[PDB]
Amino acid sequence: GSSGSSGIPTCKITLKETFLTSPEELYRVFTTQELVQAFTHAPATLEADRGGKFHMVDGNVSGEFTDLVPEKHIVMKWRFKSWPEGHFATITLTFIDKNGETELCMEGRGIPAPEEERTRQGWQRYYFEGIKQTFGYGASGPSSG
Repeated sequence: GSSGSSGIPTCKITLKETFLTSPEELYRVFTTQELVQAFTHAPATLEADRGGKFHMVDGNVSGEFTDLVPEKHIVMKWRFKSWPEGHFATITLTFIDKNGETELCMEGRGIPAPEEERTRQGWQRYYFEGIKQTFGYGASGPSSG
């Protein structure tokens, strides 16, 4: 290329979707291996614990729990099985109460630009798209999100 820059480029994946379930509920689907292997239908290994390891997509997506707040928010790493060495993304999820639904505010920063698109493309497809249908925490009709 024309521009010269050292290191690897990255991007941010800010996804804000709502769920037709209470925080405490979704608070498990993300902190419960089993629940994960349900919406992922693939060999997933989740360990609810500060520093634990969460694997999904048949061992294609792994990470590590950095912070865990009571039905409040969750901060962990996110990456693919084809990502560079020691290269993860800091993802900080948040569960909000809307009196029936839960607004999951995902904030990922550090996703490889080269895999940026791919990431987001195959991020919710399993994260939400999977649960929304699996557990039935999805809505219908067009919204002004």
